[PDB]
Amino acid sequence: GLSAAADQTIKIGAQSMSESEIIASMLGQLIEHHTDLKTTTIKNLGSNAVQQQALMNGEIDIAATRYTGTALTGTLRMEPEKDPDKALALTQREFKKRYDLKWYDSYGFDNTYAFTVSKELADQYHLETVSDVKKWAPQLKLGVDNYWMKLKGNGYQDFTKTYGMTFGGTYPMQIGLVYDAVKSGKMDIVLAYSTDGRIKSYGLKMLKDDKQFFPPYDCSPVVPEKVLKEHPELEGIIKKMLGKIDTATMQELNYEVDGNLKEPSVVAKEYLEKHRYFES
Repeated sequence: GLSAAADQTIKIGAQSMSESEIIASMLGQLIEHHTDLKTTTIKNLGSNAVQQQALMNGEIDIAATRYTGTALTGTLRMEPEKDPDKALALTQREFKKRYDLKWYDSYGFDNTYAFTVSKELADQYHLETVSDVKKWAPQLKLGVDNYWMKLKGNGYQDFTKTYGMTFGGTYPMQIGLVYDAVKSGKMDIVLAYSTDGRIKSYGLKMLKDDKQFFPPYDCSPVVPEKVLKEHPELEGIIKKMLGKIDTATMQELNYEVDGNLKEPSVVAKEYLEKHRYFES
């Protein structure tokens, strides 16, 4: 019954990324700071598509981190809108229309796929943009996550159509591994994620996507409207995180996990303490 609503646990899902574990912990700890609700973390969801199915089948009550261009090309099966604002606004309307899901405004950061080389290779061959690598592509080994080569929309297939290049070799691996793979010289180029802490720490060079092949990847929490109606306090709490975490911040938090080997929960707790749980 409704009067027992506050006794239900709020299950917050995390994709298999350090970023998504940090944000899901941060949002869980903010909810518990403000309310009597219990929360749990539902970790290792493999991909955007898994998070979507978990929202629709009750596995998770909140997706902590979803990304506009991933949702636009992959869930919605729409062509990639290139403007951040327009892509957010389309994703929010289509998520509400199709699924009764509320896609919030962004936390403040975008986490894009980004073709990434060592500083040494970039310096040697004057590489600044992805188009710069077209003449070298047959001599390059690309390290990539275990999903993007297979994607029908805006994945490797469409990339080779847009840029007109095919890499000598492609090597799918857990995303976390690509940073040391390119830094150690095992891969020549990697499809990194821009918010990873190791891009700055390892001094890697992200190549400009000169053709704007990629859509924006602004990061937001997503919640079923039914969950918000039943727990009317959740909207005001989620709002406290929106627009508060910029790219530089998110990179520092990811570095604390992947570089400083802290637990995502501890990294999230230290950050909430530092910033007084977003109200001073």
